[PDB]
Parts: sequence; structure tokens; C-alpha cells
Amino acid sequence: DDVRQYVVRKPLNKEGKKPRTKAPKIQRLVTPRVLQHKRRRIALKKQRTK
RNA sequence: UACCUGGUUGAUCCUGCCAGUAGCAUAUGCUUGUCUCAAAGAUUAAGCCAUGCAUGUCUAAGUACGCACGGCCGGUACAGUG
Ligand SMILES: [Mg+2]
Ligand SMILES: [Mg+2]
Ligand SMILES: [Mg+2]
Ligand SMILES: [Mg+2]
Ligand SMILES: [Mg+2]
Ligand SMILES: [Mg+2]
Ligand SMILES: [Mg+2]
Repeated sequence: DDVRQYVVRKPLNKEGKKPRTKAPKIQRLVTPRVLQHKRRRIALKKQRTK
């Protein structure tokens, strides 16, 4: 499942301001940047060995 | 600038100190127009202290769900300022 679809967003409703909703930033979320960082670490290991 | 002068005797020559002489540091007195530097609660009490200040700090890059602002789109997990 996709955890991005179940984030509980709090409805922000202030007088005089356009009503809307807010969501937190998911932590410990596997993202392409995390995988790329892991790949780079492994690549550095390979370079050191070579 | 490698310097002396007054004072013991009726007078002399000595010894010898007292006093004078110049600088330098602290204080103090009288006086003081310009201008450049500039010391400054050490000495007595490392005695006692009202009050205020004297040490804080965020980048692109640890943690943002404060609408505190501001969205752009509005379910686009997380825009940005913070
Ligand atoms: Mg005699
Ligand atoms: Mg005489
Ligand atoms: Mg003398
Ligand atoms: Mg004199
Ligand atoms: Mg003047
Ligand atoms: Mg002092
Ligand atoms: Mg003192």
C-alpha cells in the first residue's frame, strides 16, 4: 500500500483566511533519494576496494 | 658634561657628617590660551556591594502539522518565510 494516501490532514479554518488542510511530512519514507544515497555508499565501497 | 658648594676654629689643614644641586615617581598647592599622543581605585581594604549590561548560536544540507504569515492546487506525503 501507499502510505502517502493515508496521512491524516488537519483542516485549517481561520476566520478571514481561505479554508484548507495541512499534512505532516512523512518520516522514514523510502524515496528515490534514499535509494540513490544507498547506491552511492555502495559505489564508494567499490571504489575503495578497486 | 668622568663637576661640586655652605657649615666645627681667633685663624689653618684634615676626618666626617648635615645642608645645598640635578633626574625620576606618587600626592598636593597656585596657575592655565592652541594643538597632537596619552596614564588613570595598584599601594590603605584579595574590604562590602543597590541597579543595568558583560555568551550565545541555523545553513541548500538533523527534527516544522504553531495558518504566526503565505499558497500555487487544492487529496498532489513535505511549496516557501518561519
Ligand atoms: Mg673642635
Ligand atoms: Mg666661627
Ligand atoms: Mg643631600
Ligand atoms: Mg630646587
Ligand atoms: Mg578647537
Ligand atoms: Mg586597574
Ligand atoms: Mg584594592
